[PDB]
Amino acid sequence: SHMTYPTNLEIIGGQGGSSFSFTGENNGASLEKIWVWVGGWQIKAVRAWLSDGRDETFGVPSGSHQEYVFTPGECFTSLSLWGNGAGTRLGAIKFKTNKGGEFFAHMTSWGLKTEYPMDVGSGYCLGIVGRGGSDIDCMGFMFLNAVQSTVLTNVNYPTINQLIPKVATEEIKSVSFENKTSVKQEQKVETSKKVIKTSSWSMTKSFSSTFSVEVSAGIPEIAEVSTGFSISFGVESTHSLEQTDEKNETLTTTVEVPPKKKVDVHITIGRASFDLPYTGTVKITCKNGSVLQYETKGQYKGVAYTDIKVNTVEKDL
Amino acid sequence: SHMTYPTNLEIIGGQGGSSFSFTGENNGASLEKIWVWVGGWQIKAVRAWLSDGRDETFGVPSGSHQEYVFTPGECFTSLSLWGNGAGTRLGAIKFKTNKGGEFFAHMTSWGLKTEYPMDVGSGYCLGIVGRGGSDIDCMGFMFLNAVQSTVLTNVNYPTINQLIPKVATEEIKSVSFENKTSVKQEQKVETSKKVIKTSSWSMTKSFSSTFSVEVSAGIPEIAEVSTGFSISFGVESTHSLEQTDEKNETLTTTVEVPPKKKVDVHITIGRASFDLPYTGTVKITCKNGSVLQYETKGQYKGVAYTDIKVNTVEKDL
Ligand SMILES: OC[C@H]1O[C@H](O[C@H]2[C@@H](O)[C@H](O)[C@@H](CO)O[C@@H]2O)[C@@H](O)[C@@H](O)[C@@H]1O
Ligand SMILES: OC[C@H]1O[C@H](O[C@H]2[C@@H](O)[C@H](O)[C@@H](CO)O[C@@H]2O)[C@@H](O)[C@@H](O)[C@@H]1O
Ligand SMILES: [Cl-]
Ligand SMILES: [Cl-]
Repeated sequence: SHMTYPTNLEIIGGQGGSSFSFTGENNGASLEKIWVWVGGWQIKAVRAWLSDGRDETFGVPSGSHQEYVFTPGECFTSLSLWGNGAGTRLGAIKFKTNKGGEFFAHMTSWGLKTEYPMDVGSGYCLGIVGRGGSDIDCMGFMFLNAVQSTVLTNVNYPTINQLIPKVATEEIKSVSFENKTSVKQEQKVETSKKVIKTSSWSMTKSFSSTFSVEVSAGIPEIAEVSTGFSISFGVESTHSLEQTDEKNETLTTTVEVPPKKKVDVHITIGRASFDLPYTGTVKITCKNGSVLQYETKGQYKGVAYTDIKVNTVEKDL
Repeated sequence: SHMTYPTNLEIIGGQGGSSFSFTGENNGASLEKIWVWVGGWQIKAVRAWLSDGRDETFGVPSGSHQEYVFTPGECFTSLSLWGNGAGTRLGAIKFKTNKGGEFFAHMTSWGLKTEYPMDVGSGYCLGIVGRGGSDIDCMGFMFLNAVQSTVLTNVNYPTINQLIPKVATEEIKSVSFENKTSVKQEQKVETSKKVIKTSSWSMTKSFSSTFSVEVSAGIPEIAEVSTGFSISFGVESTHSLEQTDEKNETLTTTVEVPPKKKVDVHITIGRASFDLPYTGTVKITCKNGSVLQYETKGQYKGVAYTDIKVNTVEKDL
């Protein structure tokens, strides 16, 4: 049998110190900044920040540090690690990024020996894992493996049943008919109106800049019933994380004009702006068949419309 | 027995003066600005500007004018005209728009008699038609009737075969493998890369703000061939006027690593941004079955990508 994993991690160095694990495996967070302190025959310490705000130091800093700051969407293209030649510490880190950056931090006295080039997977670095004490005994960088799909699913809007939506009226057209005869009359009125419907689900920028996130979700919809407006949780379908859809809404109406009456026809549409929290599950499927999933929450913003409405008012003359 | 038309025009007033027709039915231009001069027993004159820059005056101005300036997307919601009550001149114009505006210009001495409320169709005003001399003898506002669909089709890119595409390399990943044994080795490498493809076809903003324009067109594509970068006119399909499609592009590669050899693998993708002219036909189908079409020209802008490329280099160590 053959085992695959959604992350790629190759740890280099010795067996001393105490284990550490500092990664976004739980929530999709990525490595956002790293400080590296070197010594004569080791990497001395590493401080790392993840995109979710976590910040931890391993080993004991001495001297000044080298820094690398990753921008959202910046991924590794390559990584090599060296031990210290004696098999007892990490000795050097070298990487390059898809934004043209390079970084090289190495011990200062002892010469570098065997280079270990790594497969960065997708290039999205989830953090670092190794062992430290006084120094960095060993370390590796964890990557998400190449991705087949990244999907936001199991979406809920937990406040949707409490929400009272503000629905603004857009006038489309009004016209007046006059029936001076003693028999009812029929008038056809055709209406068209462009509507622009939008949906967006917020996501940490690092993740959404690196991966094309598809959304499997119902969205909020708006309708006008007898008792007023009603919000509903629509049927689940596929969306992009930010989605806009234009269409020409149309309607054909037959207006009845009673004898000796004026009828005014008022044709309108209601526009609603949703701004409410959502929860869901991010499901990553790797090319190698493995999966990584985690729960998330953010803000849904949406613009939705009612059906075109026709109201008629009758008057004399 | 029954004729329908893509335009709706009801002329009110008398039979004197000379005929005029000032409308965008040739090119989809709309009424952008109107000045109206009134007199005691008539509308005296009207000056009109269409969205394509045309500007004409009908009748002979006297005194100050009233103005209405339409913004892109602003459509009529209602319109009423009055004669001067004697059947010899236009007497008043009243309209309301979908941005909440209202305008009422009327003769100043004689009182208004019969109101003629009009059906504004889609609300998109193409211009004015009537008869003028000293005064406005008669006039009507021409509207596009309610729309079923509006499509940009028959799209060509007249320069596409002359264009030399500027393709930027984006690095995805590099890794090295070593084979110290005297027997063949294989290494599987999987790659994923987010690509964001875009297409946009420029259009006069008054039209595209009012109508949901679908595009039935092929789009420029880019490929890597033996000599260099081959552009091509892709297969026809449906798009929106500004479109974005993101995807995780992926590839699995089996790398052969010979005995006593080092193989470096360099994985890239090419991104090109097209900027070139297009021609096509705007076809409007009204709800009543009629059609208005006209030829148009604009600028297409597109971002497109090559396939993921794998470059393999053999070293000896
Ligand atoms: O990270 C290196 C090393 O750090 C700690 O050991 C330190 C010290 O306490 C020891 O006396 C000496 C000798 O071995 O070395 C270090 O300075 C420990 O955490 C150790 O496990 C670790 O390898
Ligand atoms: O637009 C009104 C009227 O204008 C012109 O006629 C003017 C003038 O030339 C005539 O002498 C007098 C009297 O008949 O009326 C106007 O002042 C013409 O273009 C006419 O056809 C038009 O109705
Ligand atoms: Cl070593
Ligand atoms: Cl009249």
